[PDB]
Amino acid sequence: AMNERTVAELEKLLRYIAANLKQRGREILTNYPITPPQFVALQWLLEEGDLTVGELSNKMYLACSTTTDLVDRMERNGLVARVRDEHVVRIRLLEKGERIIEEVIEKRQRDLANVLESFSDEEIVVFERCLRKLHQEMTK
Amino acid sequence: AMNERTVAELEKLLRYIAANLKQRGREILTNYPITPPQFVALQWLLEEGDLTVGELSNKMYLACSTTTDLVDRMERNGLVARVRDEHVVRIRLLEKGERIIEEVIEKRQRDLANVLESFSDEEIVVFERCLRKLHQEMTK
Ligand code: NA
Ligand code: NA
Repeated sequence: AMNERTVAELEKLLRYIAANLKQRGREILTNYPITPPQFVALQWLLEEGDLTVGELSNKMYLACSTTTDLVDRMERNGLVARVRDEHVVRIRLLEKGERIIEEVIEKRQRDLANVLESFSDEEIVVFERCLRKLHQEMTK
Repeated sequence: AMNERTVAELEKLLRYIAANLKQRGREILTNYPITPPQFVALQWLLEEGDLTVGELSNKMYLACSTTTDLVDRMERNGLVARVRDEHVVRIRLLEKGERIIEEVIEKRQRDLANVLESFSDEEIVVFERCLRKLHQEMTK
């Protein structure tokens, strides 16, 4: 009962929006000593706390081998440490890693504030409402 | 004059929406003999027509060397051909390439129609309006 002309428009929009956001993200990260998958990894640790490599890889949709090499690079560069339970080894965001990602996120926020400056108060509030519903339906 | 709590929410939403869309895209492409950057390349050719490697690489935000290796793989697998002017060499979508991407896009559309089935007629129309404004402000 869904309208295919509209769904086709929406699919294209979402795709070109995500492609543009990806590139803005890239451009922003040129001024930071991390790579895009390190950004993703670090942001997961910031948002979730200590994660095992298994937990991290499930969040990033990577194989364990891939996630371990990534964690290894970040640990080598002092962005994260490996920490075993006192009671299992988890990855913990170090201060150096946290400082960088907080800075990247703030720059991402400023960048978006510039894109959004032509939305009115009402369009921003509706827009957020739409995204919140989209995100919720997409994550089950 | 922008509200930082809201902009922070919106930045996070857009990021987690794009991360979820990327993975849906990945899952869909597991049933197709192309890779994610071949999807992007092919979709640009479908949407724009014949492109030089320079034009294609500017669209994908890649270096020329990277784009040439990609075009080389796709040409080898019969997805695209190189075609010089009669009057400069352009990449042209072959029928084999077009058939595949049209199929991936249709599956992307069906997937989205499922995510959107709980939006009402009115929320879909507003939602599209928001995305259209977002996309337009993001592309200047
Ligand atoms: Na960088
Ligand atoms: Na594939």
